Amino acid sequence: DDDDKKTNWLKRIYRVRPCVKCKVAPRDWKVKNKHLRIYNMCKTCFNNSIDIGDDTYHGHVDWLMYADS
Ligand SMILES: Nc1ncnc2c1ncn2[C@@H]1O[C@H](COP(=O)(O)OP(=O)(O)OP(=O)(O)O)[C@@H](O)[C@H]1O
Ligand SMILES: [Zn+2]
Repeated sequence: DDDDKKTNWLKRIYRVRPCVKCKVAPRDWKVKNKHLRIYNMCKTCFNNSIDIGDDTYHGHVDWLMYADS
């Protein structure tokens, strides 16, 4: 089932690339219509980035959660 290919890829993508800042914790994310938004940092590092005043690692990558556009 092609939807399963997409799901399995998104599981892998989420697992293998942790937070860009601490490089250990998984990333924060949200689901937004038919898309998965994976933010660049875990919540801990994101909250801290606000406290320290660094926007460098702010950002996200959106992913279609299904196989067919
Ligand atoms: N965990 C995270 N890692 C990296 N960037 C993040 C994370 N959470 C939020 N951001 C991004 O940091 C920026 C500042 O976030 P904030 O929530 O203060 O503003 P916002 O405009 O309400 O965010 P958004 O545009 O997502 O609604 C936004 O571009 C937001 O997408
Ligand atoms: Zn982190």
